[PDB]
Amino acid sequence: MGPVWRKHYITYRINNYTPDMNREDVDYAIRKAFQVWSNVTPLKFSKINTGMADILVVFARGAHGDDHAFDGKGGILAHAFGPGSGIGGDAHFDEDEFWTTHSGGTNLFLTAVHEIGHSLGLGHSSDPKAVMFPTYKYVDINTFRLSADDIRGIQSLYG
Ligand SMILES: COc1ccc(S(=O)(=O)N(CC(=O)NO)CC(C)C)cc1
Ligand SMILES: [Ca+2]
Ligand SMILES: [Ca+2]
Ligand SMILES: [Ca+2]
Ligand SMILES: [Zn+2]
Ligand SMILES: [Zn+2]
Repeated sequence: MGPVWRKHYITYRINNYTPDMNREDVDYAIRKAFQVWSNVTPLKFSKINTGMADILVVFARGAHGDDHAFDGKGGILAHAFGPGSGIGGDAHFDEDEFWTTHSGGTNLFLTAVHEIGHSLGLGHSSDPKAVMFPTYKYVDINTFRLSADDIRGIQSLYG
């Protein structure tokens, strides 16, 4: 298995906020995305507002300091680093996308669930029902669930 957090208590911080959405709606999407994974593992997530966090959530465009520049509107939507110090764990969202609460543009919650999966150590899935399948597809958020493959994947890393 690839890198995992060697602890079950994991912190996150939102570095900055997309102007595409209201701040409250970003906070909500991210909280809900962590909750998806917390609900199927022994992992506990704590949001910090200031200071050192394990998982930094970042909205940025183009070349943004890591060796993985974004590519403008479309194409790559987001990427994340597996567990580790510093940039390890961090989840970055391409600001050249239009982030949304809904089925228009790119749904932040669904994208964040996938990215946090990477921040926890998951790779891509070959199951098209898995959130870790590497194509963005809107699905009804109120009825969203991890697939059996996503749960196998994350439980193989933690618990
Ligand atoms: C549901 O969340 C997704 C997040 C990013 C992408 S993506 O298209 O940017 N992409 C990059 C990636 O996997 N980042 O995590 C896949 C791809 C082009 C292989 C697709 C789906
Ligand atoms: Ca980090
Ligand atoms: Ca892009
Ligand atoms: Ca944007
Ligand atoms: Zn990046
Ligand atoms: Zn991915």
